[PDB]
Formats: sequence, C-alpha cells, structure tokens
Amino acid sequence: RRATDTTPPTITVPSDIIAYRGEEFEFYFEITDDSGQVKNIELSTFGKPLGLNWLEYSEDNFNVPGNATSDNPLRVRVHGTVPLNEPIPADKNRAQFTRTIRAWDAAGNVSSNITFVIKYRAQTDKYNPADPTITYVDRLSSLSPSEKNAVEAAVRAANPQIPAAARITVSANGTVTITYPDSSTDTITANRVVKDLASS
Amino acid sequence: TDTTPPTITVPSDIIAYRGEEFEFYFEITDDSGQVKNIELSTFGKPLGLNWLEYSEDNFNVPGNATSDNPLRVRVHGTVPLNEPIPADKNRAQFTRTIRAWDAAGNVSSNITFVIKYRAQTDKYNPADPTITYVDRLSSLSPSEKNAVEAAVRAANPQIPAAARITVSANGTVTITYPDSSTDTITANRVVKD
Ligand SMILES: CC(=O)N[C@H]1[C@H]([C@H](O)[C@H](O)CO)O[C@@](O[C@@H]2[C@@H](O)[C@H](O)O[C@H](CO)[C@@H]2O)(C(=O)O)C[C@@H]1O
Ligand SMILES: [Ca+2]
Ligand SMILES: [Ca+2]
Ligand SMILES: [Ca+2]
Ligand SMILES: [Ca+2]
Ligand SMILES: [Ca+2]
Ligand SMILES: [Ca+2]
Ligand SMILES: [Ca+2]
Repeated sequence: RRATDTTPPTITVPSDIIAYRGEEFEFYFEITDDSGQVKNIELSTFGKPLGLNWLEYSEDNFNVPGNATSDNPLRVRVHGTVPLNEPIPADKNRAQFTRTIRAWDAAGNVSSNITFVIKYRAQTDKYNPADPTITYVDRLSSLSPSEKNAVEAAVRAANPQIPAAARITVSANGTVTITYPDSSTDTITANRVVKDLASS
Repeated sequence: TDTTPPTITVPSDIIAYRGEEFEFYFEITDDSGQVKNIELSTFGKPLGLNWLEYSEDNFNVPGNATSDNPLRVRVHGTVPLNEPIPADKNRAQFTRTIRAWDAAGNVSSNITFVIKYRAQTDKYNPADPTITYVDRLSSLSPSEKNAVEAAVRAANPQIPAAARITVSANGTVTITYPDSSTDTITANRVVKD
C-alpha cells in the first residue's frame, strides 16, 4: 500500500463550449483524485492571468474529504456572460478564448494545465426568426404608422423565442430589421411581411 | 298667427382633428314651441361634406323647441385622415350655414357655423415618460430604445394605439400619429446617463 499520495487530480473538460454575447451561459468541469479529495482549482491563460473578469465559478464543496471520487466527481459550475460588445473579428474562427485549468489535491499535487475553449458568437447566430403572419397594407411602398405597429406585433408574435430586449424596426416598404441586444441583426424581406390589401 | 322664424344657436368653437370623430349640437327655438326641420348647406348650395351626419330625432313635434327645452340637434362626423391643411390656418376650416323652419313654414335666415380642422398633433401633447438610464447618451442600445418606447407608451394611454413611437440614437423620441403629423420629445426629457 502506497505510503503517500503522489498523483495529481484528473480533470474532464467540456468539449463544445459555445456562448452568445449578452446571454448567460454555464459549463461544468468534472474532477477526481485518487484520494477522493480536491482542494481547489486555477483557471489561467497557460499560467498567466485569466483576463476574463466576466467568468466565474463556485468554490462550494472545495477541499472537503470525499468531494472528488470516481463515483462522485467534483462538479465545478463555471458561468458568466460574454460582454454585449465583445469584438468578433472578420474570421469567426477567431471568436474564442483558449484557456487552461488545473487542480490541487490535499497532498500538494497539482495537475498539469489542460486546455478548454470558450467560443463566443453574435446573438443572431442563435436566433432564426419565423416569418410573421402577413400584414395587409394600403400602399406597399409607404406603410402607415398603424401598419408598422401591426407588422412589428406580427413579427414579435411569430417569434416568442427571440429576446424581449431585441428591437424590431419596420421600414417604409415593410422591410423588417430585428436588432438583437448585441446589435447583431436578422432581416425579413418585405415580400414575406406585407401584401397589398386591395389585390388580396 | 305665427309669423316669426325659429332662432338658432351654434357652437362657437367647433374644432375637429383629422381621422377622429367629433360631435357638436345645434340648439333651436321657436316662439310656437315647435320646430319642423332644419337644413345644412353651403350658403344655400349643397353641403358637400358627406362625412358629416346629424340626427333628426324629435323633429316636427309639438313642444320640441321651447325657450326652456330647445331642440338639440346632434351633429357628428370624421374629417378625412388625409384632408389637406393649408399653410394659413385661417383657411383650415369649412364655413357652412344652417336654417330651420316651424310648422307654419316660417324659415330662418342662413346662420353661419364653422368647422375648424387640424392635424392630430394639434390635439395630442405627450406626457413625460419615466426616465430611462442609458450607458451612452449618444448611442442607445436596442434594449434601451425598447425601454424608452415602453415608457413613452405607458405614460400616454390617451395617444392613439395606432400612433408609432420611434427612438433615435440619442434617445430623441418621434411620435407619428395616424394622419402622419408628429410630436417630438427631446432626449433630455427621456434619457439620462
Ligand atoms: C478575439 C481573439 O482575438 N481571440 C483569440 C485569442 C486571444 O488572442 C486571447 O486568448 C485573449 O487574450 O487567442 C487565441 O489564441 C491563443 C494564442 O494567442 C496563444 O499564443 O496560443 C494559444 C494556443 O492554444 C491560442 O491559440 C485563443 O485563445 O484560441 C486565438 C483567438 O482568435
Ligand atoms: Ca492525489
Ligand atoms: Ca439569425
Ligand atoms: Ca314661429
Ligand atoms: Ca325636448
Ligand atoms: Ca402635439
Ligand atoms: Ca393644441
Ligand atoms: Ca415598437
């Protein structure tokens, strides 16, 4: 029987972390140690500061005997919100943060940093608007105020899954813009939104 | 023998707003106590206001038009939403005449009445919304624009539901009424940092 614990904790990372700007997300690390106890973790940029102040996790159940067995792993909930204005470069391949995690057991053994990747995307990547019920108008090239109100309400009614803080605007010819809270957009062409009342 | 025509009181300030139903009353009296009928015209010529209507309830009945209880003729209508408004507001009106007669056939002279009409923004005056706090005064977010619109709407249930409230980058609010006239609420009454 081995006199001392010389083996560091083992960490399982989520494989496909995807976050949308302005929306709360969460993911879990799973950690075990041959001793059954994990003391704490470190999120870093390969040993350097994490540099992501919006990322957080609970230290609940840290450094408790039996908190990290094979049958009952330590489950660390990481969560936060990618800032609304977080820059997305021209190549969306680049809209991600590669970071590292490691963990200590209660015997001074620390694991070697392993990577996880937080991919972040514009809100319109998450949302796909359904077409509204058609609004019938007097002039296709010049909607009235009530007709624009109606169009907005129709687009809203057809899409309850879309954020309430998204703003729906309507042009003179019934073209619909949905601007999500992160200012990314979806467009609905007028021919899918309005029809001439007299012709119909 | 009745030889004297009825007398007619008209409202002094008939003011109608485009697309919105108005109502007013004529009050008519005759010495006999009875008024037979009235006629609305353009100084005797056709009235030419097909959107105007009046009630003929209680016409030509004894005692329908006494000094104490005059004949009260309800007039109502809706000036067309797209009725053109002259640059000179003194011409934004219809000048018409009413005459009335008793059962003896004594007819009054043509009495003038004027229906003034105005854009819907001449009626509506938006109330202050609760202030919306924003991150950047010169560049509102979609969420903040939504909040601004919501607040303006909540403060103004008297403004037509069909009116459209828009919000610019700096929180300036535009209210566009059904007849396409507008009101503006300056940013300073709407947003704060
Ligand atoms: C939005 C953006 O530019 N994202 C980058 C990201 C950032 O540069 C950084 O992580 C935030 O401080 O960095 C990515 O690249 C890393 C390299 O900078 C590092 O030298 O090597 C890493 C190797 O795993 C990694 O490639 C990232 O975090 O994936 C690239 C990403 O587009
Ligand atoms: Ca160990
Ligand atoms: Ca989309
Ligand atoms: Ca008389
Ligand atoms: Ca009476
Ligand atoms: Ca006004
Ligand atoms: Ca006024
Ligand atoms: Ca709206």
